[PDB]
Amino acid sequence: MISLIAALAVDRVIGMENAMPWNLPADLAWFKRNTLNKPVIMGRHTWESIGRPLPGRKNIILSSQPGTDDRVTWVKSVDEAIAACGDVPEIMVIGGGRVYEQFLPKAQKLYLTHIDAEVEGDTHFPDYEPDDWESVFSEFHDADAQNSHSYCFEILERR
Ligand SMILES: NC(=O)c1ccc[n+]([C@@H]2O[C@H](COP(=O)([O-])OP(=O)(O)OC[C@H]3O[C@@H](n4cnc5c(N)ncnc54)[C@H](OP(=O)(O)O)[C@@H]3O)[C@@H](O)[C@H]2O)c1
Ligand SMILES: Nc1nc(=O)c2nc(CNc3ccc(C(=O)N[C@@H](CCC(=O)O)C(=O)O)cc3)cnc2[nH]1
Ligand SMILES: [Mn+2]
Ligand SMILES: [Mn+2]
Ligand SMILES: [Mn+2]
Ligand SMILES: [Mn+2]
Repeated sequence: MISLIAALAVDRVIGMENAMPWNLPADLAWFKRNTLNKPVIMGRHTWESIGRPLPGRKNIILSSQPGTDDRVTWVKSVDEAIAACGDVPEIMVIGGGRVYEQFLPKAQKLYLTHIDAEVEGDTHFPDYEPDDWESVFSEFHDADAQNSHSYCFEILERR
């Protein structure tokens, strides 16, 4: 099973200048809990944005060009990325925009954080047909001293 996990600001913005400008520790904790001990697939730009391997996960990087770091697994196509995960129950695709576009048709589950923040950005999460997805979990949180915006955790499953 393939799942996508992302955090979206207003208008589905996910990034600006290869960075995420907000800081929501609660959302990073949610990301870690839902990805630990699973393989994660990312594109090369997101790998450079993160800057280091994510511990406790098999890190698979999509790039057309040879890898430059043997701490992670480099693959050259979607089918190769899936094969490199092996026979696991759940594969997590962690972006960015181009990678999300390619895996969305193959995904059965979306883990979305909706952040109440207006961000000028240059990368967006793909348009997804709402009729195709059922919301199976949602949890709203007001802003607090650690998290400066309100946010909504949602899990959607393909109908
Ligand atoms: N808010 C969130 O949840 C979230 C999550 C992830 C990322 N982001 C943000 O998203 C932005 C990065 O997104 P992006 O769309 O620019 O880049 P991306 O999807 O991370 O990376 C695209 C790169 O991945 C490689 N790639 C993708 N598909 C491939 C394929 N089928 N075969 C081979 N290589 C492939 C190519 O690398 P080569 O040019 O090396 O071939 C391509 O240029 C940043 O702002 C980051 O902070 C946000
Ligand atoms: N829900 C969600 N929120 C995000 O911010 C997010 N970000 C990305 C891409 N960017 C990043 C950047 C840093 C780390 C990272 O360092 N994660 C640590 C958290 C510990 C910490 O730095 O506080 C990890 O171990 O997972 C992960 C993804 C992909 N999916 C996401 N999904
Ligand atoms: Mn092929
Ligand atoms: Mn198999
Ligand atoms: Mn949203
Ligand atoms: Mn806000």
